[PDB]
Amino acid sequence: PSQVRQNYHQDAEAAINRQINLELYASYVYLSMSCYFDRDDVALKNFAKYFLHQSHEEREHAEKLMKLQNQRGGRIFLQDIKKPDRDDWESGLNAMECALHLEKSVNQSLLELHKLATDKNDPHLCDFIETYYLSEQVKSIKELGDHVTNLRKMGAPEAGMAEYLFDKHTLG
Amino acid sequence: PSQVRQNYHQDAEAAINRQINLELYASYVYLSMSCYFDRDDVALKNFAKYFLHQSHEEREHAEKLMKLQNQRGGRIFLQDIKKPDRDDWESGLNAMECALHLEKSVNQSLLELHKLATDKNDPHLCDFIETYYLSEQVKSIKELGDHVTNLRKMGAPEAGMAEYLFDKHTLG
Amino acid sequence: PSQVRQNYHQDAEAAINRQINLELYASYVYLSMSCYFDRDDVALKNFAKYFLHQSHEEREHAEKLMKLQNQRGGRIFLQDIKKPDRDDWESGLNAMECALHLEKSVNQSLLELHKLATDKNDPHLCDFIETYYLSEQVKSIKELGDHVTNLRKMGAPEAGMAEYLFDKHTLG
Amino acid sequence: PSQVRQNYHQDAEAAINRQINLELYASYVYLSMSCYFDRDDVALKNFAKYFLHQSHEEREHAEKLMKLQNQRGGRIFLQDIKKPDRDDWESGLNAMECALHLEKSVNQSLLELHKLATDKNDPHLCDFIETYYLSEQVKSIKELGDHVTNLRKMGAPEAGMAEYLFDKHTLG
Amino acid sequence: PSQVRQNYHQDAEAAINRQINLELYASYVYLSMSCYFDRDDVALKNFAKYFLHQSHEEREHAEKLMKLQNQRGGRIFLQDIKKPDRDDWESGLNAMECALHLEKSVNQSLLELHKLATDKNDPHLCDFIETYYLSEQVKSIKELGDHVTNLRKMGAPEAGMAEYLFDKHTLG
Amino acid sequence: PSQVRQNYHQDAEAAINRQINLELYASYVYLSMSCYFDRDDVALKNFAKYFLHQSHEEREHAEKLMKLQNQRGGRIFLQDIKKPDRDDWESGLNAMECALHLEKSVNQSLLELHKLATDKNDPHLCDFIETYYLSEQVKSIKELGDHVTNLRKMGAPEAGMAEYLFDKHTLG
Ligand SMILES: [Fe+3]
Ligand SMILES: [Fe+3]
Ligand SMILES: [Zn+2]
Ligand SMILES: [Zn+2]
Ligand SMILES: [Zn+2]
Ligand SMILES: [Zn+2]
Ligand SMILES: [Zn+2]
Ligand SMILES: [Zn+2]
Repeated sequence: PSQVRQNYHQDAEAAINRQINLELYASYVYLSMSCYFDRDDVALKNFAKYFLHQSHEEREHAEKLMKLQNQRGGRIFLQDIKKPDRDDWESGLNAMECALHLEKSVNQSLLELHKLATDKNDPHLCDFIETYYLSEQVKSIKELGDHVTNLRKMGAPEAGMAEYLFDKHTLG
Repeated sequence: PSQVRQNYHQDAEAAINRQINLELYASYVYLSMSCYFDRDDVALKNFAKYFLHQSHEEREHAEKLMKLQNQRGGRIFLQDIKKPDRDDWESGLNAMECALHLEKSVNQSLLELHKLATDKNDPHLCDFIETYYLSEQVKSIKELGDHVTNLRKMGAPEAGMAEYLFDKHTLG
Repeated sequence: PSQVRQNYHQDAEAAINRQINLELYASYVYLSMSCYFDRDDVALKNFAKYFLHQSHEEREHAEKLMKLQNQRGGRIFLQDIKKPDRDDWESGLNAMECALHLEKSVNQSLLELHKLATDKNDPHLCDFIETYYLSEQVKSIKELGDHVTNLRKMGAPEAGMAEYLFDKHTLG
Repeated sequence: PSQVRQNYHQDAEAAINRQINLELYASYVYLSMSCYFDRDDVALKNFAKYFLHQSHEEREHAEKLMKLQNQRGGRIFLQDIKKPDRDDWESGLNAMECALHLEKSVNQSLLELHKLATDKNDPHLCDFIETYYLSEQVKSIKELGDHVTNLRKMGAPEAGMAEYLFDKHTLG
Repeated sequence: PSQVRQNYHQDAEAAINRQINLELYASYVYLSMSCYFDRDDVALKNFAKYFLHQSHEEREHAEKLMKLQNQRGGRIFLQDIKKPDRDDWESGLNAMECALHLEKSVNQSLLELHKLATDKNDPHLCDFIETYYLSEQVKSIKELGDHVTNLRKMGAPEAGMAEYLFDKHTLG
Repeated sequence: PSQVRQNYHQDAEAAINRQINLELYASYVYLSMSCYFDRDDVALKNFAKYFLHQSHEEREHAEKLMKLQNQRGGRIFLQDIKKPDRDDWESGLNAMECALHLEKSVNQSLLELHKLATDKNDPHLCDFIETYYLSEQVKSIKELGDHVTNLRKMGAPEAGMAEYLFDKHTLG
């Protein structure tokens, strides 16, 4: 056992490693979205900027989970980062909806991780999750829902000016 | 065909996708090294800082390659980022030697990519590789070789103060 | 022979003169586009500003080729700058598509010139082209492709607000 | 008819297009002279700087005429820019004398253009010419005559230090 | 083999060592020229300043080639720096012409070195040469050709005021 | 005889030429040492920095001796700069000991030169040597002796951390 390990369950360590992988996967998916929006035939530069920022934030979340794992005496075990479900995100609205789905799944993972930490009476893990991940996930989900709502209202994807003006105004 | 595609061969596109994957893998391996050095039983904070910086630089290299793919009209196809070869890097000297090996493999990949771009008479791809990746890889390999040499001379791994003082002086 | 002439083939000199003429022609075409967009019945001031900037950049590129010709001991031979293929560019989308075509032709000429310089084993000419012209041409082609894509999606030319809003947001 | 056009005769529009071409040609001739003086076997850097400045001024004059054409509702019709009368300008004195001849021909063109605008009772065109082109051409012709006089007195072209010292002193 | 050595041929290493010696020799020749022009019986202070600057630049070029040799894992082997072909450079024009010849020989050496690096498919060596040495050599050769041309026209060496005024104006 | 020559014996001129050559040789040897310490398998960056500084100081000494030669009306005669005694300096301690030996030999040459200048009753040459070279040589020899003493005490070369820590602390 690590000399710093205290009130850290093996299940908590495994769940934290799984969350690390899921946050790295979310970063990779956001990177894919950014790449798609940097294409010449998509050409939505603020969409690409937004999703690159999301990718970097998800990488920061994974690194924070790594720091937590190390601070608690748990051992980080990295896995293959699976490729995103697709490379063609097909629209700004569709990419925003997929980002909403991704952040909802990340939130669900964080929620079951918090449930696990509460089962093991690991108050530091619970506080870490609810302080650094749950509030940020709620904010991200709300922002993505706002983006999806505004894009749907403007008429995206059918309204070709909707995605462009959302790119200029909301994402610029 | 992309409207911007011109003098960009399918083989070059595939090679750049493979290079993007390899740069992402190198970033992941550097992240693993940083995680290992952030452990309480390793506790080399400047080693972890160094390898986190390397991970971020490799991620930036992958992002630049994807920007290149989009600029040339090629389509980025992301793959699974494979798990690093191991999670326990066993020493500062061993981690630096593995980083040397990784950067030499990345350099070899970039070199065969440049060879391919020269075969296809793609001067822009060749210049991009040369100005952004080959010089950087040579600098990284030379720096890692210096690190390995200094750690070996100091007595690492067996000299327990060698890695600590390398951490404080070279990496501080 | 010029006292500075060294490893500079006559064919390289002729190709550089032809590139000078082509870049002067591109400057002239961009000037025509700017003039068209300054018309009262077109009245797209950021389109005119964009194409005037492009004409000035192409003139700078021609002057850089002139400086290269003189630096290598080659003699600059200027030719008639042919008038642009049209004076009425009939839309912002059409002008951007024609600018894309023009920059792709300029890139093709630069690629042929680089191929020639590689055949004559003129490394300085190759480095000059790939350092000052190939990357800039790739960037210009990618930017023009983005412009064309955004204008097409917005609904240009038929969507009369598409060109106006692109003028205001992308080009402003 | 253009919605802004009024008191703008077709002959005035044609004369303005001809002046556009003539000023573009003057810019091209100044470019040729600058190129000649940037040669290694001429090596007169302030002569080249002076004639590049003249080329840019003539380009600005052509663009101002373009702006005038558009402001008046006339349509700019661009023509082939004929190559300069020669590529070897044979001396600093000879290039200065040819620049004098060129600016005097440009002024003569502007004078017959002003005569035409006066015959057609186009006071705005007359004012435009006289405030932006006639005084500028008189100043340019006087400066070129001063340059020619000083170079002739110094002993150019035969006095090889005359052009060098004029380059350093008058043009530096 | 060096731990950093990768895609670095023995012939490339030998050619780099020869170029190091050639750049040190060029620095030594420029030092000789500076010494000659600092003499009381020639006493051209800006000529001496110019050639001392050239000597220091050639020394910096040799040091950069040394850094390249070490970065690539090649071993620097220094040779005797041969004395300059003569100690009396006989005039400002003669020294400028000899400097032109020296820089053209250095350029030819760099060109055959680039040919060698291209034969061995060493893209990093080719890029290093073309970005740090070929453009600088072309600029130096053009500048020296300009100097020789201006000195020849001014009347050097026979015109004793020519070298003095070139010293004051071009070199001051 | 130079118009400036006065109380400057031919033997003093020859001795100063020999001293210029010896200072250039010392600069070359220091450059070799710096190159050795910039190698990946040596990787002592402050040792390389120190010896590069020493080579630049020795080059300044040679340049100042040549300025002295020219001020006195003597003619500088440059010779081949002999290759350094070896390319592999095999340790920081060994390189510092060889630098001590080199500076002691340079000091002995300067002392012989001062003895010669005293024999010829050349007070300006004696003052020049003792003002710019003897004090500097004594300081350099004392500093090199301190470096050698500290390296021997620390346990260099066998103590592999001795050279590293001397690099970081004394030379950093
Ligand atoms: Fe709007
Ligand atoms: Fe003067
Ligand atoms: Zn997250
Ligand atoms: Zn990389
Ligand atoms: Zn261009
Ligand atoms: Zn004009
Ligand atoms: Zn050089
Ligand atoms: Zn010295």
